[PDB]
Amino acid sequence: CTVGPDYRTPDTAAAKIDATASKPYDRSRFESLWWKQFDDPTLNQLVEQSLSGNRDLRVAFARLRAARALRDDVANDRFPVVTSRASADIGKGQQPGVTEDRVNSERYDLGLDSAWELDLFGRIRRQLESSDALSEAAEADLQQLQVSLIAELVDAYGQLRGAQLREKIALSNLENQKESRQLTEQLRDAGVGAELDVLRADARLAATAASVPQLQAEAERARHRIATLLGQRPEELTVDLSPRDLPAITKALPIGDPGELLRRRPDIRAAERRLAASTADVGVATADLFPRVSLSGFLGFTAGRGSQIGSSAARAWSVGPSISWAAFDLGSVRARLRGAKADADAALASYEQQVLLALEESANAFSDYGKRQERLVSLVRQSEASRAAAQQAAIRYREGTTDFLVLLDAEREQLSAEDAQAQAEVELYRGIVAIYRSLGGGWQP
Amino acid sequence: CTVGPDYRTPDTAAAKIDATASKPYDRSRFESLWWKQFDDPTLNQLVEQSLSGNRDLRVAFARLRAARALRDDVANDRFPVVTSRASADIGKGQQPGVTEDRVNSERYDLGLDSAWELDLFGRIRRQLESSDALSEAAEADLQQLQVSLIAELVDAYGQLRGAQLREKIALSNLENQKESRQLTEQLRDAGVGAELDVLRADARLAATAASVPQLQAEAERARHRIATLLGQRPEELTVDLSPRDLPAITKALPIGDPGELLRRRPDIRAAERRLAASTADVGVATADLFPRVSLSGFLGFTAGRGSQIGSSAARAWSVGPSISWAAFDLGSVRARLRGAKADADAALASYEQQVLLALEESANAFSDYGKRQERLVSLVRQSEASRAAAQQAAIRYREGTTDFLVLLDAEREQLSAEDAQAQAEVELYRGIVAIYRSLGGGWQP
Amino acid sequence: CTVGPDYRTPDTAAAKIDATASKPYDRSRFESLWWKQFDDPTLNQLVEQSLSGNRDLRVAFARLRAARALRDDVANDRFPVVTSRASADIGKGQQPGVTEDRVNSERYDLGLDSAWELDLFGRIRRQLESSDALSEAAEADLQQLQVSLIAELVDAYGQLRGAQLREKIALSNLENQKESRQLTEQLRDAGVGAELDVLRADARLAATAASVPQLQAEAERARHRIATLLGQRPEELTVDLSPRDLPAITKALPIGDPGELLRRRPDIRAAERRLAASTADVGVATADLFPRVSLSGFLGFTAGRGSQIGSSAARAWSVGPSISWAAFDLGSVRARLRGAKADADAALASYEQQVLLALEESANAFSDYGKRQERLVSLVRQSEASRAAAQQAAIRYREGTTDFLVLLDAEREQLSAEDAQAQAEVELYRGIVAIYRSLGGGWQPSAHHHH
Ligand SMILES: CCCCCCCCO[C@@H]1O[C@H](CO)[C@@H](O)[C@H](O)[C@H]1O
Ligand SMILES: CCCCCCCCO[C@@H]1O[C@H](CO)[C@@H](O)[C@H](O)[C@H]1O
Ligand SMILES: CCCCCCCCO[C@@H]1O[C@H](CO)[C@@H](O)[C@H](O)[C@H]1O
Ligand SMILES: [Cl-]
Ligand code: NA
Repeated sequence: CTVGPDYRTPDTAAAKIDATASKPYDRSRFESLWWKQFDDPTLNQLVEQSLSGNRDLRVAFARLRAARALRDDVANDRFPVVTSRASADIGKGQQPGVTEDRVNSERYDLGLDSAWELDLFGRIRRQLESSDALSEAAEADLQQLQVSLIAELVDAYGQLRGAQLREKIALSNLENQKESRQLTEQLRDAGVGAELDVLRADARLAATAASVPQLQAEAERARHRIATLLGQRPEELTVDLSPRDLPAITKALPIGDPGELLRRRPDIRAAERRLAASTADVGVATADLFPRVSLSGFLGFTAGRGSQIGSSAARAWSVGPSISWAAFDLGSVRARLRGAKADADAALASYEQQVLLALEESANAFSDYGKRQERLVSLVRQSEASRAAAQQAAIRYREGTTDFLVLLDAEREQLSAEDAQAQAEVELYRGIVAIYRSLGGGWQP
Repeated sequence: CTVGPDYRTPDTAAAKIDATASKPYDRSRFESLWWKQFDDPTLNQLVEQSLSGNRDLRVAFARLRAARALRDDVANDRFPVVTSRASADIGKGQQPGVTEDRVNSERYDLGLDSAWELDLFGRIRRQLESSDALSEAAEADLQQLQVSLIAELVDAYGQLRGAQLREKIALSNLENQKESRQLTEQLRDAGVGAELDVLRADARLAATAASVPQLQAEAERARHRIATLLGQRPEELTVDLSPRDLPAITKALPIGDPGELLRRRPDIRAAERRLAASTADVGVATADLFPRVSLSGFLGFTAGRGSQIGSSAARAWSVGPSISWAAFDLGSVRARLRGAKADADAALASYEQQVLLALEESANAFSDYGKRQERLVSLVRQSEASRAAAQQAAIRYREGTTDFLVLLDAEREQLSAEDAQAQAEVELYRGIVAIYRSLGGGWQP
Repeated sequence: CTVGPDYRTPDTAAAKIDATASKPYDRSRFESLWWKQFDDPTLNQLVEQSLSGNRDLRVAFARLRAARALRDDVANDRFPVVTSRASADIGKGQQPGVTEDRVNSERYDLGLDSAWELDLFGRIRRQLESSDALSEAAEADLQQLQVSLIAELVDAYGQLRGAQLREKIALSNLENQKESRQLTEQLRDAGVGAELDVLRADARLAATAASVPQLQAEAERARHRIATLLGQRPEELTVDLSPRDLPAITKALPIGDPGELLRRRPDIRAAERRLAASTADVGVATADLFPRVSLSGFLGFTAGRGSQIGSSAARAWSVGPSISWAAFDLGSVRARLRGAKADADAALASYEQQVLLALEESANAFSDYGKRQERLVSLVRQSEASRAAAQQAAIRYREGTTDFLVLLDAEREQLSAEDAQAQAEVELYRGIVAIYRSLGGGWQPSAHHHH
């Protein structure tokens, strides 16, 4: 008898994402070490350091150890608990029933105490089933944290490279705008120009120069996130983060069969294990509806005179079988069973919410990424056309055939176009991170 | 007797919102089913389905069931607790007081055990007062969750419509700009234009084209959000969410008396019930300064020989009145009572914080909504003037009385004004959501 | 004897912020009342009201009271627990090993019951040590809340002044825009202008006018945050928030020595205290490897007849010494010890995480502050050049020597540059707030002899 419900994993349908039978994706294989596809040795080294150094990941390993330990304690309860004891009871007073004289009472005991719950309705088995499930939930929390940390770290490296790239674009445009300002001064100083042109050229220059330390500020915050993610102090970063291009993936993304994502994601597995544990805890409570059968025991020495402890004349053994049942207090037991039942329903609903959220995340990740590819195509044209316009406009302002606002406006748009394209490239990179995060890549899978 | 403080609900003054005596608002009625004023049957359907499907709401129902179960367990402690038992003590050794010969010894017992706490100072009455209040707190948490879920979902629908409206504005402006690009080519080719016009028109068209998939991406995210809020997978959502106009409310908003808002909001009642519970708990702890009167009992059979259990010559009864009092351990009792007073002071301050947060949310929503109405008036005027500007610039550019930049800039401003007016209409719809969430609209009794 | 590990504070190296040996910072002093340097008596009153009224600070202080009361209860376990009792056992049945007759049975007891765990391996001393350290983690949680709340309140005052500043600038740019609209109309009606000029000037006015109620909305939301942070209802604010300038500190920033920052941060002390409690808890579990020794007792009266209770004839006493040891259940004691040790690893690891997060907030605050100063320099220039361009473009438009677009564009850049400058001024103010928050400003570390 192991009473209560026997847990079965819910019959959860595979994820279905149609968007993935398309050019951008390769369903034939899944890459577990998904970040290496960027081909960036600096990134690969950040990730390896993270996995040895991160303090959140280290808390999660410790919690996994703690959970195993809880389990190990509970598993002993299937066996008699045999402890040691030496005690005495000594006093003087009446002894009602026997005498109204005040007489000396002495008693000495030395030996083994035994306590055993016979697990006839599986109360104890259910407890262990529960702790086993909680131990596996802790393993899966640890794996999720790994998935989460790697995505966060790869993502922050993206933001660093982005700030760097945008800084480079700001300073490149700042030189075009300085050339323009210098031309407005030259034409003004040769008597064929205007202060108005110079003032507008100064203002635009100053706007562009203002963007530079803001972008450097962002890059620094990203260096500092990266250091914390690595388990390192900000000034102690080992890995060199001097600018390099934003990484890129050429090939179609190896995403495997999107219908395996719910099986691969550890957060799903962790919530499924919590549901398993909770379901076993209904069994624990269900056992209290039935009688409890216990078996106490003593083996050693009992004596009225302390001097005899240890001798054959004081040998003693005792056995204490006991059956308890709640009887008229079954109402209380039923209340606790309803408690355990409500908690298992909370756990199932919570499991289902995790599934739903996981499907929401992957549906977003794939929807975003398709759309971000399309957007980038339009941004690349915008940048090419902008540049060509700003070049033509600079020529014509020099030659006297267009007003300064034509060159100013064309310069503003070139900056705006180039910067927007960079941001869109960063988004694509981060969209890749989001896809692999939502698929549960990076724990070993 | 019932020791400790008698709980009284704090005398919290009514919310006062002076800005509600304006024209935007109707204080003569409150609509509970506040979203139905949008007259959007698709919205109505979404809300009804989320009330049966949402999984966070299912979790809260189950938490309520858990709390009622704790309360039911406590309620039985008012009465003698009567369990059943069959035990035996079997052994061989000395029997101190009686003999030093190692003898066989047997005791059998079978019957009913009684444990009764007389509760003369109302310790148990107070325990039940606390558990009852907490069941009510769990019921209020459930209702605050409905309020928050319905606001979240109405708001997401708004965002979905917003992105659909903005995609529509972007595509409409994309056509105007495509007509402009074709005009620059045509005039260039006919010999009265310039490559510099065409390049610039190419860049702006691409910029507008680029916005379209970003808007579409956002529409897809809001759709996936709605699906999870309904308790559905993204691909199972059957509700037809193809574009419709952003809903609007043309009559003054029925907001009722804003002095009722603190009584309506379930968050406030949940924090009030937690306060009532912690106050009962002070009662529990205060009761331990006084003696505890109890009464134990046995009714059944007691025998020296297993043979006799069940027979008349083994009938036994037993009664154990007991009075205990902490005496020199009152330091420990006083320490717990201080603990309980501190907890009740936390719960009081936390209730006041919730009140002040509710008034803040409420003050923001009204202040926001008034300003978003005024702001929209100016944006409507901006959009009108801009369309007329763009219209005229296009006539003037075709005719040869203005330069391409004038037309380019007027089209930029048209898009920018139109898009901004759209975002402001979306803000207004969300302003209405914020108002009703802040008044505690939309929960079931 | 006290068993298990003896806690030593980690040897945590000092923070090193190279960037702070610079002209913007004065490392010779630290002001713990860091907001007073803005020399803004309105702000100073907000802060004092907040400290009297804020409800979250009351919650945290009440949690600290409860933690100390818990610690006081655990402290009593080092001594005999002596309770009092009056009782009886009355019945009818057999009495095994005595008679098989159903006899009447009566018994009365009255006196003191005593229970004592003799704390020979320090189980109870370690419990008290854990519970004291958790007390301390609660004083420090409260102190970290106060640092956070002060920073949040000062930051919100800044946003409020920001929003008032930007509304002033929008309104001022609106007046220039209206003068320009008037001119497009005159030039039109005098046969030397264009309807297209009037139309674009109207679109621009409406755009600028649109921004005003949004800035007012922002300012209202800041007033309302301020009120909740003071423990006040939104319409009952006691401090007048009518527009004033965003405060400034011209003096170089008194930041002390950056290698003192980890000692000044209460969030660090809290996490360190939880690590100390958790290490004590290893001790608690270690003590269960060893025997437990107890002494029970009774002193009072025992009798078979009720009337005799209280008299000499019925005096009574007993003593009940005891020693147990887990023996064959040692594997359980060991599982719990492995568990306690795992929890201590977890705590050391959170303590270190908190240190790293504290160094990241500090690095970011100093980094941002420096960059924000540089940026403001360029934005001040933008504003100066834009204002002058717009003045000139107006002269030129009036002359018949530009399309209106030259003026319209110069007026947008003037508003856009001034507004950006005001935003950057707000961001510098908020950067100051982020520096002080990261350094653990806003509480008194020297109080209570530190510990
Ligand atoms: C009237 C005299 C009776 C004589 C009885 C002798 C009791 C011996 O006494 C016992 O001796 C043992 C070693 O032999 C010890 O281990 C015991 O602890 C001790 O109490
Ligand atoms: C077991 C014998 C019964 C002893 C009962 C003594 C009754 C105690 O009496 C109570 O003691 C408290 C002292 O802290 C006070 O707060 C109460 O006001 C007082 O009435
Ligand atoms: C660990 C021993 C606990 C001592 C109780 C101290 C009670 C008050 O604690 C004080 O609260 C203030 C805010 O209310 C903080 O500014 C102080 O730094 C803090 O010590
Ligand atoms: Cl982190
Ligand atoms: Na009960």
